[PDB]
Amino acid sequence: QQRTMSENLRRNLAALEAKISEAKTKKNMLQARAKAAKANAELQQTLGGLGTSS
Amino acid sequence: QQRTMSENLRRNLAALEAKISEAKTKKNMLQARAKAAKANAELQQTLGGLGTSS
Repeated sequence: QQRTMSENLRRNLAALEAKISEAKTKKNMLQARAKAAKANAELQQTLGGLGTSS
Repeated sequence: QQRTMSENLRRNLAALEAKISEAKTKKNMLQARAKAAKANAELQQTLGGLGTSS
C-alpha cells in the first residue's frame, strides 16, 4: 500500500511540476507581450507630441 | 501575433518617417519664401529712404 501511494504521490508531483512550469513560462510570455504593448503606447504618445510641436 | 504586430509597427514607422521628412522639407521651403519676403521688405524700405533723401 505504501509503494502504490508512493507512485501516486510521484504522479501528483509530476502533474504539479508540469502545470507550474507551464504557467510560469506563459506568464513570462504575456509579460513580454505587455512590454510590446507599452512600447506601442509610448510610440503613439510621442507621435502625438511630434504632431503638436510640428 | 508578434510578427503581424512587428510588420504593423514597421508600417507605423514608415508612415511617421514619411510625414516628418515631408513636414521638415516644407518648413525649410516656407522659411526660404519668408527670407525672400523679408528681402522685398528691405527693398521697399530702402526705396523709401532713397525717395526722402533724393
